[PDB]
Amino acid sequence: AKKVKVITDPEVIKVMLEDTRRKILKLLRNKEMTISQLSEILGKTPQTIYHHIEKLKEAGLVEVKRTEMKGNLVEKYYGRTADVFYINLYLGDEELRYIARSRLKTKIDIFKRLGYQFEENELLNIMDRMSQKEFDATVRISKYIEEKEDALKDFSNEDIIHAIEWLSTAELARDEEYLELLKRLGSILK
Amino acid sequence: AKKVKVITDPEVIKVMLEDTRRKILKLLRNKEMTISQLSEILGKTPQTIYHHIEKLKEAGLVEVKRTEMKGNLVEKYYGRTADVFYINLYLGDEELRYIARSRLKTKIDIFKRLGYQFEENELLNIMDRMSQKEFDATVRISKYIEEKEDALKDFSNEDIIHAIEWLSTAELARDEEYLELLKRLGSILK
Repeated sequence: AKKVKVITDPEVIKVMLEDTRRKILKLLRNKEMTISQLSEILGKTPQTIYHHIEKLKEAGLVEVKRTEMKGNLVEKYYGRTADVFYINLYLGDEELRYIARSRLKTKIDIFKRLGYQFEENELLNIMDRMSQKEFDATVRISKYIEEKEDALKDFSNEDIIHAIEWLSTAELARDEEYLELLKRLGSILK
Repeated sequence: AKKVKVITDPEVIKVMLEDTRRKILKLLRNKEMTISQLSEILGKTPQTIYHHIEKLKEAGLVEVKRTEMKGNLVEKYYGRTADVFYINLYLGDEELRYIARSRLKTKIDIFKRLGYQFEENELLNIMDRMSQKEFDATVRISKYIEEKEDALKDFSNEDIIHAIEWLSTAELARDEEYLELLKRLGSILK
């Protein structure tokens, strides 16, 4: 509904991954803002934010909540289509899988940079499987949350988010493959 | 240093837990802002933000980065003392333990509200132990990160944050008590 929204459309997911777009979405949680306000906060130019917002709008991630004649300029106030978004990078989309792997590899550079030694090929595989299991479990429970929103109107989105993590964690805990993957990680990363 | 800062002082931790203070800190990551700017974004009154900032300033969490004569009002620009803060609710401080338990109980109400049935006393204990282990592992690795900041200047704080999670997870994975706690959760929450 409006509190939580699960996204499985590879095209919108791809659009919301962009760095600035992310920051915009994070920002819009505070309240609906205009292209100017976002600009001032993000240290980004108005024209650039305009394009990002346009993209997010076209992706159904944001919408115009109201317009206002701010002096000599009529501006639109944008607000998120949902309080919290949940995505699954493991929806079978080839490009999404490689983005996930691109992200997991960045952290591996960090490990080696920090002095951790290991066989990067094995680690990436173990991280990718664990991450796939985690995304699938989180989508699974966030969907059930999404349909039970009326029963949670009395809770902050932060508490709801953290609750999903626990419920999701309890899920992974019933997955022996996951447990095995978790133990290998403990052996590989030291 | 400036990228990461681990906080073990119960008094500052207590100060940064306040809801609005949290939002302020989250906001200040984008850039240094004045009491007015925060106010407009947070939908909170200027005097109230003033008190929050004062508290955060007194807690060493924020500092004045520069002042500016904005028309008829001289304002201060506040910025975080560190890009990312890490806390440990399990530093032996009695009141902190109960705050942690207050938070874990909120999520249990959410579970029951969502239809999950279980013995709340056991769950709270299992969540608290798992959470204690997790906080201790994260503080442990974030400290090592804190001293190796020079080697990470080329990475975003987001990647660094996610890296700590993985390194921290690999840690918990070597803890058999944790593994057992993790499996009980899988049995308790369904």
